[PDB]
Amino acid sequence: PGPFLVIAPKSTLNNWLREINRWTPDVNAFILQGDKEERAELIQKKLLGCDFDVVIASYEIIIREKSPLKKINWEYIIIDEAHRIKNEESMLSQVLREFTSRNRLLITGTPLQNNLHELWALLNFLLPDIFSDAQDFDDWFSSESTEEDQDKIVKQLHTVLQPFLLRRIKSDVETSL
DNA sequence: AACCGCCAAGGGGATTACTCCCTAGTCTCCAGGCACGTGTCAGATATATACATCCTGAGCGTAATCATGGTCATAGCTGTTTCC
Repeated sequence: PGPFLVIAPKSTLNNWLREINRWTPDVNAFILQGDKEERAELIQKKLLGCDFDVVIASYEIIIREKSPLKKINWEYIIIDEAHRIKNEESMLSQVLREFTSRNRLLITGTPLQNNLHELWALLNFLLPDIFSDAQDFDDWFSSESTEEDQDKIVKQLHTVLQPFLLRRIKSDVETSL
């Protein structure tokens, strides 16, 4: 049981704290909310005191709290609704390539929205030392064969990501019928 | 209610190529506009009167002030009454 970092949109920080209490009450988590002073007593007392397991913050708070969070090495950076990361220049991306966690569990509700460029934008922060490349990934696959429309080289895209990534749909396993 | 991040997409600023026709240089030409004489008029000049206007009281009005009277308040005196 160690240091954990999870991120939720402002509207959703209640739910994750609510569900963690309902299901596994043994984990120390905070909703890191409040004012500049009201975030401080969280910083020095509990966050600096290493008196927690997970920390629930918002999109901007981590940017507001980048410096007091670097000094704590993490286990995962749990990223719900990972849509702000679609842009590499979205400032949240440059604040997350700076933290040092052993694993980096990105989470989403919907997959990539528009482009292959976007796909490895999610993918490049997953295993950065492996790719370390931006346009190399792109012209390697050449955008679903945008010129020849072979639509068979897409199988190579699928074959790497199938044992590297997991999709399930509601229609298959209803759970709601 | 500013700040700051964020988000996508037209929008027009940039760049490249080209074409061309208008302005430049020359050159031929001439009358317009600038120097060059000249008279006449409208500003300058020189008084005289009409008039405005300021100045300082001629006087007049107005208020401020002192005078003056009346009136009321209070004090003093005495007459009345009651009590020993």
